[PDB]
Amino acid sequence: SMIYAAPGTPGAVVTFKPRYGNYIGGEFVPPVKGQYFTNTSPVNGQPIAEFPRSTAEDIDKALDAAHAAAEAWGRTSVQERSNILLKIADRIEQNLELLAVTETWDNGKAVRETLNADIPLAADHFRYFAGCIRAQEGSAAEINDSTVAYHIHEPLGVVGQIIPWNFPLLMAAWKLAPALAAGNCVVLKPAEQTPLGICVLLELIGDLLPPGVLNVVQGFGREAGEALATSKRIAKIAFTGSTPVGSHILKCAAENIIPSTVELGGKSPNIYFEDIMQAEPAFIEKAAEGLVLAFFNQGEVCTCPSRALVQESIYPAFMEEVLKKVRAIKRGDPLDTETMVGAQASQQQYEKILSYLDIAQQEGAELLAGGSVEKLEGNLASGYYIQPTLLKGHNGMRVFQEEIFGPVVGVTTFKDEAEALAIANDTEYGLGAGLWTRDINRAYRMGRGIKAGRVWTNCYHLYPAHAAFGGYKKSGVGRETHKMMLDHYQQTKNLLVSYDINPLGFF
Amino acid sequence: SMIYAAPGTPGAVVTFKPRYGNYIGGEFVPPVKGQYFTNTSPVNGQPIAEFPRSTAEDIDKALDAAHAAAEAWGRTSVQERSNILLKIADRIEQNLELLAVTETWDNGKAVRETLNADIPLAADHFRYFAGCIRAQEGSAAEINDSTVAYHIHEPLGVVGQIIPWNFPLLMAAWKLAPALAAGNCVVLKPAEQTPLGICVLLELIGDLLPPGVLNVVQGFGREAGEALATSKRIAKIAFTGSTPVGSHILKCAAENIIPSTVELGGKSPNIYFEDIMQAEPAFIEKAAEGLVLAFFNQGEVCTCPSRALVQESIYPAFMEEVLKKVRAIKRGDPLDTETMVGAQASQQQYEKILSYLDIAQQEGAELLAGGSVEKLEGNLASGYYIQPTLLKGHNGMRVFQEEIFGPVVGVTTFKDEAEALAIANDTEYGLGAGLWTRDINRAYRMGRGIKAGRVWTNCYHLYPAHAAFGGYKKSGVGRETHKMMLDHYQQTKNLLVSYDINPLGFF
Repeated sequence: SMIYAAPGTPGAVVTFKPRYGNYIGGEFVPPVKGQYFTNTSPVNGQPIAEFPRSTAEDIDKALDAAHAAAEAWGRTSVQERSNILLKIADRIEQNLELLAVTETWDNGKAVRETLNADIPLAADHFRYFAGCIRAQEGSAAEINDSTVAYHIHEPLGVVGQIIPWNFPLLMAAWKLAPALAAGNCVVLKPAEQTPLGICVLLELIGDLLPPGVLNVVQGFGREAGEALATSKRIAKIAFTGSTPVGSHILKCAAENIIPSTVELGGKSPNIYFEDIMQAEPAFIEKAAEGLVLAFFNQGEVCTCPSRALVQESIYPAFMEEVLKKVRAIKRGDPLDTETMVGAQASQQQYEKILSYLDIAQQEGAELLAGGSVEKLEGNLASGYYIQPTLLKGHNGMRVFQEEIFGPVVGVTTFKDEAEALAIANDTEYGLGAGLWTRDINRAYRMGRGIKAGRVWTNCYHLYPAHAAFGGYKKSGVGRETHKMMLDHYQQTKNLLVSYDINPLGFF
Repeated sequence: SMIYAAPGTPGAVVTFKPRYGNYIGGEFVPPVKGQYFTNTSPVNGQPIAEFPRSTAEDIDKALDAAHAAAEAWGRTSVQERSNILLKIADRIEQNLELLAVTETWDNGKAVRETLNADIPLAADHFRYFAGCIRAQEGSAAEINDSTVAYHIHEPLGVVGQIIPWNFPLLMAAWKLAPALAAGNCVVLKPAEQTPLGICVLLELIGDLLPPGVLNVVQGFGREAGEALATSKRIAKIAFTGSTPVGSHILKCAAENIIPSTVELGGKSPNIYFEDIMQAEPAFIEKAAEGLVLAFFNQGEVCTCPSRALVQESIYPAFMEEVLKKVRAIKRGDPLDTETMVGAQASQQQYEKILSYLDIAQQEGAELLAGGSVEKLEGNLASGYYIQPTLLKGHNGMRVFQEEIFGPVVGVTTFKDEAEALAIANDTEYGLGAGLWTRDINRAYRMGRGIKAGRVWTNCYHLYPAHAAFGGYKKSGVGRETHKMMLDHYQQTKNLLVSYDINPLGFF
């Protein structure tokens, strides 16, 4: 351990400003209408700072800033843009404790996740895409002796990006790094629940970017987010969040015939076949861990393994390993590295999950662990903490069908491979899934039989760069965290060149 | 010279059936409601045959067939699917004369276009995509010693495709070849203006595919096309046609969160710099051809170069070579190989273009050639023929801005390169462009300066496989005629496999 002092107290690593503006054209400026909202820490509900309640007039200032710099930025050489993303990565590493403490206070999640996952993965994402842009190549092929097709990657120009609250800085990196590597200017709209981290990041890296290349407008999704999603001045929209707003985003994109990438929600089935109980005892632990991992980021993960599928024959013996670890979760101060499960992100998310616990009970869901509030002492009492919940039921329940987006896992049993496949795909989502078995053939079949974008095999919650992350079905369109991302933030210009100086006989 | 006899006459290569059904589950079937519309030849206005006026009940029957065959088809090995497409291509070559005459009779375009471009290019698309599926590879990268990322291309399953009338069979190949190569079953809705070609193609090639793999539903866009475009049972929609309907496809696709690709319309600028007048006499002539090439397929091409941009200094001398060819256009029987410009596709198309000529005169657009009907003798009088029109005006006119989709070219002058590029990009479209210059550096600048998906340089109207074809701006989303499409007809399955046992210390 290490127990970081609360921000702005003696020994604190960071003290936040009382008021933050938007970042437009290389500067922090007030909103046009001078309107502000108050943000609060979910760790304890105490005030943090105010941030602009920006209106459509602020989007257009950033769009003016982005467009002015678009021509020069898209022209900056591959080497130079890459080096800039390398400089951003270093800046992220150098301030690991400051960034993680800011994220944890803003988001509420345990600090040990921000130190070991969010911030290091964020730095690497800039490292990864700076690297991939040096290797990217267009194509040149001979159609014949006198006809050559050339394909040249070109940036789209100005792109709108809206990121959610459950990984504010890491979701920013998921989108800023490839779009910037591709030579685009960005208008970025952070979640009104978690605006603080991006501001602190911009204070650290702003000088590394040309003016107007990265503009960040704070505000609300139905104000700033709406003005951004319908902007006729963006060449592409990108959105991560809840399915109803995504469906709308794709409609906003449809009206203007612009590319769109949307990553939405999921109901991830975590599948444990019977042979795992016959593996080494250490493997058994990793699998039981892989189920408790559903409480990672307090279950506020779009690929949260919120559906546990365990084969009947091993269910009695396996859950006994799972429950040993569920009871071992240390709760408490999120700035305490020992705390394994932090606060829910907001009061709205906290209340939404509590309504879902009650809904589980009316459908006969048997409570196996948790199921209510966790009343932590001290300043924590005003925070938003819920107990890790393990529920046993059947896939046809509402709690097995709808994304809760909290530390709640449904458990059910299955008989054979075919039914395991049937329960896994009997969802409208298809973002993630877990699969635990040692039969090489079973691992492959289920791996391809499941209709999910990612199948973690004998692990869970690994989000490395260089692995495509995206949804089937209603889970979304497009892939992230992989070099294929670059094709989403660029268009292919085909130069079809004839070197013959005579006509083709049509005249 | 050679004059193919009209279908059903002595010596004709083809005699059409009086009534055709849909093709579903390996059979030709009537519509459920037994309702038919009459198809007529645009060469002469005379009836051809009756075709199903299919309703949503016909859309859903074919979707029932596609899903039944979806699992077995998607599992067929790369080798087997490839070989099947090679046999389809051969079947098209073996019947080159028969199908091309069908195209000409159904669509109206000159036979020499169906013989020398459309039909061979369709055959090559199947040869091309059979080839690209043999080369396709997923990815395999080690994230570390015990973490390996796999990406596996997987077919989307059942896909809807809707094609227009201006290249009935060739647009069929543009969509059928990659989707079938990718392992999808297809429900295809052809333009009710040109239903005949698909049927004749299916009578020749249907047997090569398992029942329910290729299903074609004939009907009207707002009836059958609507039922298909809004189907909950397709994993992707694919559509080529008019821009307002494209946005709607993108709306309906948004409703169900499915990937979408749309080719839309264009107003393609053909730019002629002054140095061409200093090249060899053969180059000059090829350039004059490239402007007259706008009358290819009667100007009924989404990338038709209907906007000619000529540098002021050479305008008088260049246009006289261009005018030399415009006057030399042979007209007559579309089945006459010597006939260079055929009939418009429909009566609505014939009158829609005439409405734009009326508008052109009232806007001060100066007539340099054509401008009225093409009054052909014999039975051709009941056909739909319009004169090749060269108009002089300025880019701000309506005829220079809006898609006419006919044998109409606007001609304008410019002073310098900067003005040439500015006029080139003063359009809402971005499908195609032409560029004529011998300065290697000027060719590159404008080549990347134009905001169109394709810039033909010192050529025009080459549509080879292995060259990306797709739109900027309101011209569309996605690319065609290139192997990069396969990712539009497949989904990436990421298997993230850990080979380390024991737990990772979390939870």
